[PDB]
This record gives sequence, structure tokens and C-alpha cells, in this order.
Amino acid sequence: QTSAVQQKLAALEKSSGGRLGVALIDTADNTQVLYRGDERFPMCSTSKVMAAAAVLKQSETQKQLLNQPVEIKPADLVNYNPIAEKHVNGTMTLAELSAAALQYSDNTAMNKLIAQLGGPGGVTAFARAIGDETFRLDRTEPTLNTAIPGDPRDTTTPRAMAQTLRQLTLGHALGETQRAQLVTWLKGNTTGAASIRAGLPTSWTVGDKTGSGDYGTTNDIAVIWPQGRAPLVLVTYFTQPQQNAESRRDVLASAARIIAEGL
Ligand SMILES: O=C(Nc1cccc(-c2nnn[nH]2)c1)c1cc(-c2ccccn2)cc(C(F)(F)F)c1
Ligand SMILES: O=C(Nc1cccc(-c2nnn[nH]2)c1)c1cc(-c2ccccn2)cc(C(F)(F)F)c1
Repeated sequence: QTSAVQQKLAALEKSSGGRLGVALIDTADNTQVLYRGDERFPMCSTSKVMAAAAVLKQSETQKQLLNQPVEIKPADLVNYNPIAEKHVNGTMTLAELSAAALQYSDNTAMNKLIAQLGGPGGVTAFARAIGDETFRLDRTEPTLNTAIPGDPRDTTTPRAMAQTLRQLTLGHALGETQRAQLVTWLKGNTTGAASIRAGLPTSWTVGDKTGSGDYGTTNDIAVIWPQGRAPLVLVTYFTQPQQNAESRRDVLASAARIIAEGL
């Protein structure tokens, strides 16, 4: 079947010229709304949530792990390092790296999280351990954002990412203190006001993680606390056929607005 919401999302996608993927979980009733929910999309920096969460899981058995200093060398800097560049020839703790990766989208910080987990496959292994059979991280920053159409590397589906984001932030994939820390970090994101949040009523509270890459790829994954009702989890992924396409955060906002109107 095609619902009214799905037909609106299809119209939005048609006008946009690109390929749109949406997954909503409404935790009030556990119902789901999907659009291309089982197609693969490049995650780009939305993958930083999985890396930070994997380190939070490690910290459940190491009380001092988040305070461990990690060296930042000049050679570690990649292509977007607003926080890590201030620490070159010094150190950042794993908490600081997690916060920088999540709230500023720092790519050097992400690479330190990946290294702490033993490489991209350590992030995938954590995903499997929490029941996500779809997520795959194959590369480090910045090349995990190449976003080439048809490339399976560094992709997931909207359905899988919404389920995982729910388990991480609202369910029991992490210990209680770690879940709360992840939610605090997401709610303090600096990069998200033009994405999912721009399509929602202003009274609603949002924590989110954005992503973008080549092929005009523009992504956001969010946990949403609407005024007076149980939380929602929403994934909006968007990618375009030409390498040099411009970012389209407005398409994510428009998808979120359609979703909110259908509640
Ligand atoms: O840093 C970013 N993108 C990047 C980095 C390095 C090289 C190249 C590159 N290479 N060739 N063309 N661009 C592009 C980046 C872009 C954004 C954005 C904002 C507004 C509209 C579109 N996108 C937002 C954010 C953040 F972190 F604030 F969410 C980071
Ligand atoms: O690293 C990148 N982008 C980035 C960095 C940090 C934060 C965020 C972010 N966070 N939230 N939203 N965007 C995005 C990146 C961008 C590109 C690109 C090319 C052409 C046009 C646009 N982009 C290409 C590549 C590579 F290496 F794969 F070719 C990497």
C-alpha cells in the first residue's frame, strides 16, 4: 500500500530530482512510516552516532575510558577539524572526541573514535552486537563520504538506522548513564537547525546528527520529543545523481514536515 504520507514524500522527491529515504518510528505505538525504507544510502556523518555509541559501550566496563588522553598530531588533521585543530601536538579525551564528532561534526575526532574501535569494522561489529545487520562502515574520514551511487560502502537503510537510533537513545542498547550521555550530546548538536528541525513545530525538542557528502548527499537522523507525546525517531537521507550537486537541507526539512503533518 501507499499511504497519504508516502504519496506526499514521493511528490517531494520527484520535485527534488534526487532520491529520498525516510524512516519514522513513533514510540507511542511503535508504528513505522517508511519511504524507500529498505534501500541503501550513504550515511556520511550520521555514522558518527554509531562510532560514539560504540565508545560509550566500551566505557561501561572502563570507568576512566572517556577521560583517557588521545594524542592529536599534525598528520591526523583531515578536511574538517574545527575542534581537533586546536589540540594538535596535544591531546583530547575520548569524551572530548565524542562531543566534537557529534556536536561539531569534526572528522579528525571521528577518525580517533574509529581507531579506538580498531578500524571501520569495529564500528560495524558494534552495530551487529546491538542487532543492526544492515549498517556497514568500510572507510575512515574523509573518504567515507564519497557517496557514489550504487556503492555499498559506508551505507545503511532508513529502516535500520531508525531502529538503531531508537535502541541507542530510548532503548537499552547502552547502559542508562551512557544512553543519557548520548542524548545530551545529540540535543547539543550545533549543525542541525536547517535539517529535520526546520520542518517541525518549534515547541518540539530535537537531538540530531547531520551528514553530507558528494553527490549532493544531505542526511539527518533525529530523536524528537513532541510537546505532550511520546518521542519519535526520524531518519531522512537524500542523495542526487550528479557528483557536483548542491546540498539540500530544505528537502530534509520538507520530509520532516510531511511526517509531522501525518501524525
Ligand atoms: O565541512 C563540510 N563539508 C566539506 C568538508 C570538506 C570538504 C568539502 C568539499 N569538497 N569538495 N566540495 N566540498 C566539504 C560541512 C558542510 C556543511 C554544509 C552546510 C551547509 C550546506 C551544505 N553543507 C555542514 C557541515 C557541518 F559540519 F557544519 F555540519 C560541514
Ligand atoms: O568530509 C566531507 N564532508 C563533511 C565533513 C565534515 C562534516 C560534514 C557534515 N556534517 N554534517 N553535515 N555535513 C561533511 C566530504 C565532502 C565531500 C563533498 C564533495 C563534493 C561536494 C560536497 N561534498 C567529499 C568528501 C570525500 F572525501 F569523500 F570526497 C568528503
